[PDB]
Amino acid sequence: GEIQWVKPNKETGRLSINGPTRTKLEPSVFHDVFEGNKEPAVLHSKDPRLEVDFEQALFSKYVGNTLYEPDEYIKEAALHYANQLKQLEINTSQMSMEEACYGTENLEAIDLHTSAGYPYSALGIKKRDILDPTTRDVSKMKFYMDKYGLDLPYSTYVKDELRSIDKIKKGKSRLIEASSLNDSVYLRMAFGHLYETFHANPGTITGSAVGCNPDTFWSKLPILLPGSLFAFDYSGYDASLSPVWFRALELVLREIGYSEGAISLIEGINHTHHVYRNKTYCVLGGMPSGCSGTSIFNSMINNIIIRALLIKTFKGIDLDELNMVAYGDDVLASYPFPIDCLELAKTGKEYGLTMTPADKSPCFNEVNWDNATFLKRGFLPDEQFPFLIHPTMPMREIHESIRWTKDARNTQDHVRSLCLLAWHNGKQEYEKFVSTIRSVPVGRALAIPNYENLRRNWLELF
Ligand SMILES: O=c1[nH]c(=O)n([C@@H]2O[C@H](COP(=O)(O)OP(=O)(O)OP(=O)(O)O)[C@@H](O)[C@H]2O)cc1Br
Ligand code: NI
Repeated sequence: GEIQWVKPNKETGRLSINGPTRTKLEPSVFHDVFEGNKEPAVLHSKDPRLEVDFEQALFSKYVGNTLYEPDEYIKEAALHYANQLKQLEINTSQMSMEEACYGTENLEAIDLHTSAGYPYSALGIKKRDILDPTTRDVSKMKFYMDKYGLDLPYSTYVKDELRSIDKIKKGKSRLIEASSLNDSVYLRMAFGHLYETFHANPGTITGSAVGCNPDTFWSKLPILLPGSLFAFDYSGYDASLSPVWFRALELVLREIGYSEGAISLIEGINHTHHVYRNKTYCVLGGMPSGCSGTSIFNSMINNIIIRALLIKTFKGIDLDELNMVAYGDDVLASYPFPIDCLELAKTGKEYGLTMTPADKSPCFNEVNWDNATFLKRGFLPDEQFPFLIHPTMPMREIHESIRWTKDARNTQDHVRSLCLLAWHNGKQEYEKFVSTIRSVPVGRALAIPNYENLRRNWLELF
């Protein structure tokens, strides 16, 4: 990804958002009860805690594009993953508007709680004005789609979220880059069935863990990834993807039987316009970050990357014996024998992708289930039933999260949510958590769920 040009809104004629540049995250009742050092992210250019220029720090994620066109390694990788998909028999025919907007059993309805994007968010029009789940009416959508058309700019804004104190100083906030409701609807009409099958089939056929339920899916992973595991963290994955990866995704999409009309929508993702407050700019390469109607494609592209890195680093490596799942940038993969992570990372460097192995370290050793991280979570076999695997969210993260709130009226719900995460760390850990909560009068007034009861309901999921 790389910005091509920037122009002021006055020049382009694009509507300005505002924004309401103030954090909604306030310290919660447990702020000083628990330990942590994460504050709300930097929202405006004038933030007192800034070390650098904010606006230019924001866009330093676009490291540039190295390759524009698939070489022989990328094509072979795209074909293998394409071939592997075929067994899923993905329905390539356009999904109706009604289903794309209001949901099926394997595809969730468009979230009515997010902004509708350009120009709706700028015009005060929100999704509730257009969509109604009770009526399931699409005529008002077709109307607004008629009015504004497709290929609209992505309304871009800073994500109001907790960040490390280092990222606040260095000004590395994260952007929500939201597509226009119009393009969401159209994209989901073209690829809605693909999303459906993917959602319904987390695992090694799809190569995806998108929409999985870590509570149950965790136990399936050791079986789905036998032999020697490998994994790593990407640095700025989304913005580091060059147009080559979108080209390779087009190849994959064509090979599984998509029309050219549907396939031409991928260029609208590769080459994007954005509006950030009162300046508009053009991005070539790079996956738009904000929304989730982009998660599946990221996971697919990652399935291409991993394959393309393997066959380029190791002559005559066997792609039929690779197993992987990806949720965006996050990848868990395995192979019959171990793989040099530092050699992959240098092959990835050729394609403009920053990779550092998930450890210290500076590499794998060899990274198996004990230290294995996926979707932040670790993997812990159940004490009594070792074949059942707990997803372990690190207490470190849970502590950071409890110390802040966006709405003070939501302390009960927010805590329960964290408890549903916490207990997987074990009975000893959970007691220590709940007692620190009950270390304060407000905590003792709360309905904190019982350990063995939580375990009970978990067992009943198997
Ligand atoms: O709303 C959102 N949700 C979301 O999951 N991302 C995801 O974060 C990634 C970029 O964010 P980092 O830079 O904070 O973490 P990294 O690990 O990639 O870099 P470093 O930890 O080495 O600094 C992107 O590749 C997206 O996949 C981005 C946005 Br925006
Ligand atoms: Ni452009």
